Amino acid sequence: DKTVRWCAVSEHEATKCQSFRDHMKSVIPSDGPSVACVKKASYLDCIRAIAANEADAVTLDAGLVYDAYLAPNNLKPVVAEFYGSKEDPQTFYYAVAVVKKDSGFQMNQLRGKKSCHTGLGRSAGWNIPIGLLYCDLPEPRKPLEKAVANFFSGSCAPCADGTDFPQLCQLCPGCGCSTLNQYFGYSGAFKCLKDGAGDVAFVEHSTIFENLANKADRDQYELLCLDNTRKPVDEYKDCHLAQVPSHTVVARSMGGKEDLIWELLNQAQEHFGKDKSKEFQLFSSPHGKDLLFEDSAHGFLKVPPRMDAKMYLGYEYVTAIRNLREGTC
Ligand SMILES: [Fe+3]
Repeated sequence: DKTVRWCAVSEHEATKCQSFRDHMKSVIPSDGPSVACVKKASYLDCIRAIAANEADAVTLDAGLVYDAYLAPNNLKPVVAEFYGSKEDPQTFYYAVAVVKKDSGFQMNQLRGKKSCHTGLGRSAGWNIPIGLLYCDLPEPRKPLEKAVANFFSGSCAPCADGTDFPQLCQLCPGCGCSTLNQYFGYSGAFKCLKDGAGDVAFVEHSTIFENLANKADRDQYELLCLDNTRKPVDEYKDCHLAQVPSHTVVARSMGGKEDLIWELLNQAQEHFGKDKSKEFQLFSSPHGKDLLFEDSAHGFLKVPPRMDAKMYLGYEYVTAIRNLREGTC
């Protein structure tokens, strides 16, 4: 049974998935790799179904990949997204902070501002920015959600617990953890800024371009530099908050079909990659943005043999992620 069951987070992803399934079935030979679609309400449900052996694969932001290795799930990153170009594969991205032109604040002064995050635990939208302000938060810095809550004057942090920390969903009631929530994810976080619901969107250098196709309309937005200055949105190389490692497909440590997933995905990038088949597209969709994989991807690279989650993220990010709950100041 050479069939990879991919975990679709919710109605939109599911539809991309069912047509991912369908087009692969027709272009790929009878005995090649198959794909099946399992729908779940959230990545976190996808982590658990995979460990429970009801699915095989799901693409996660790096921040989440760490959550996924943590017991009792024990998932490994297995195939990485890459950006830039096929000719020049980029296995990382810039985390930035996007803002409107002429509007006061800088990095060192984000108290009482309204904020749009991609999601709780995700790299650019959460782990990086929150980690930068960890110690300036008001004590007690535990639990984190509470402390980020009081620190802004309203937020959207997808996947957070709306009933426990109600101010982290003030900008997106329910803190929906799927594209259903329009303020969820990178393009979701950015839409949240555009509509003036929030003062800053913590996203990735590609987001603004993925979401606004006019250099005219973009001159209206700026980035927050670390040295408490602002810069035009195409100058991210010089005004980013941190570099983080690319989203990876994660899979079971034991019996995980890691080899089968690579054969699926690497055949997928052949037929339905960037400007390949008019028909189906792996890194875009009519149904939405960043479904099953980031639109900003160009392809996949195999994660080097037996590199577990800790090894993938880097030593000082893993230390960062942890001390983003515990280490004093
Ligand atoms: Fe990310």
